[PDB]
Amino acid sequence: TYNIILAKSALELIPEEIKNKIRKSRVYKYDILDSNYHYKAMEKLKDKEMRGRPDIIHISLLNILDSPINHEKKLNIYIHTYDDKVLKINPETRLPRNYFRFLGVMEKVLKGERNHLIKMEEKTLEDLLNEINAKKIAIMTKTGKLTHPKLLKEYDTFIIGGFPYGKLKINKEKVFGDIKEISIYNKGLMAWTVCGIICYSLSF
Amino acid sequence: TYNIILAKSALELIPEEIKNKIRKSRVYKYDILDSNYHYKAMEKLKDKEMRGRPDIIHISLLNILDSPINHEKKLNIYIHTYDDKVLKINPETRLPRNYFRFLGVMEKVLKGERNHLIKMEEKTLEDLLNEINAKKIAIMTKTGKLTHPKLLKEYDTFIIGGFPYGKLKINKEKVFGDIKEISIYNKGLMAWTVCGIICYSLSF
Ligand SMILES: Nc1ncnc2c1ncn2[C@@H]1O[C@H](CSCC[C@H](N)C(=O)O)[C@@H](O)[C@H]1O
Ligand SMILES: Nc1ncnc2c1ncn2[C@@H]1O[C@H](CSCC[C@H](N)C(=O)O)[C@@H](O)[C@H]1O
Repeated sequence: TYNIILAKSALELIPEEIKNKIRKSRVYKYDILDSNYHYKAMEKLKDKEMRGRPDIIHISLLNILDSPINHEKKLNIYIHTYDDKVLKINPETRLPRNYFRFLGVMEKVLKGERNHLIKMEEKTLEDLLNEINAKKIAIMTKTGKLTHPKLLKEYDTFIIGGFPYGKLKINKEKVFGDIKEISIYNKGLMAWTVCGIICYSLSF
Repeated sequence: TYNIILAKSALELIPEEIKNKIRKSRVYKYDILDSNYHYKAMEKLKDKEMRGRPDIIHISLLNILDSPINHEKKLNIYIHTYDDKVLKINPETRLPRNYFRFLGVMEKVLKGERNHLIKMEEKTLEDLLNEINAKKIAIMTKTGKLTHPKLLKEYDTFIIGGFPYGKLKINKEKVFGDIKEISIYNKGLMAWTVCGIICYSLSF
C-alpha cells in the first residue's frame, strides 16, 4: 500500500481571529474559509496566502479517488490541514463533484460530526507520518531533486502541499522516516496535477 | 503536437425545448444546463442521461491546462459539445477554479461573445477531425482494446467523451483519419481521469 498525504491543506473552519469579519450568506453559507468569498476578511490573517482554498483539495481528491491505483485499493489517503486536523479518506468515498456539496460534507467532518467514510482527528503532520509508520517519504516540491515519476514506486509515502502558494515546511527531527524532497517538473504545478502524476506513476 | 478533444460534451445553453419548465432562481443564475439544478425540467429531454454536466468539462480542463505536456505547448485543446459547437482552448487559458466563475465564462463564449483565448465555431466532431488533419485517432472508451498508456504516443489525436454516461459514437465514413477504440483500464473511469492519464503518458 502507498500513503498519499495532502498536507498543510487550505481547508479550515473560519479562524477565530476573523470570525467577527465573516458572516454566513445565501451566496456562501458554509463555515469553511474560502478566499473567493472571504478575501478582505483575511487581510491580517497569518499565512493568508496559503489558506482559504478548499477547491484545491476538492480537485485533488477527485483525481486521487478515481485513479486506477485507488480502484485497486493500493492507497491510503490523508488530508492534513493548516490547523493540524487529519482526515482519513476511505478509498470508496464518493466525493461530490459539486463544489458546494463538497463543502457541506467537509464542514460536518471538520465540526466533529460522524462520517463513516471520512474520519477526523487532531494531529500534526509529523505525528501522522510516525503513526502510519512512514519510512521512505517523498516530499513533493518544485525545489526538489528532479526525478522521473518512474522512481516514485521506491517510496511508501508521498506528501503534496494542499495549498496555492509557498513551500511545505516540516520538522524532520520529529519524523522517524527518511524524507527526500522530490521534483517531477521544472515548473510550479498545481497540487491536483502532482497528485495525478504520482497516482498514475504507481499504476503504469 | 497532439490534439485532445473532449467530445459530445455536456456543456450547452439551456435547450429551447425545456425553457418552459425551468423556474429561474437566484441560487443558480446561469443559462447553462446543469442537472444539479435542472433535473426536473430535463425529464423528457432527449439524451438527458449524457447532458447537463458542465462540471466534467471544468475538472477535465483544469487537469489538461496544468499538465506538463500543455506547459510545453505540445497540445491543441478542443471542446466539442453535445450540440456541435467547438471551443478551441488557448494553451495559456487561465481557467477559473471557482465553478460558478467557470460557468460565467462559458456562458458568454457559448452565446457568441468574443474571447481571445476561447474561440467558438459551429462544427460537427467529424468535420473538426478532418479540418485539423487528425490522422491516427484514439477514441477513448472502456469497451475498446486494453492498451498500456506508453503506446498512446503513437496517436496524434485523442477523443474522450465529455459526459457521465454512454458511449462515444463517430461516423467512420465521414472521417479521413484512422479511428481506433482504446481502453486504458478494465473499469469505467471519469473523463478527467482519462484526460489526466493521457496527458501524463505523453509527458513521461
Ligand atoms: N514542480 C513540482 N514538482 C513536484 N511537486 C510540485 C511541483 N509544483 C508543485 N508541487 C506540489 O504541489 C503543492 C502545491 S503548489 C504550491 C506552491 C509550490 N510549492 C510552488 O512554489 O510553486 C506543493 O506544495 C508541492 O507539494
Ligand atoms: N476505461 C476507460 N478507458 C478509456 N477511456 C475511458 C475509460 N473510461 C471512461 N473513458 C472515457 O471517459 C468518457 C466519459 S465516462 C462515460 C461512460 C463510460 N464510457 C462508461 O460506460 O463507463 C468516455 O466517453 C470515455 O471516452
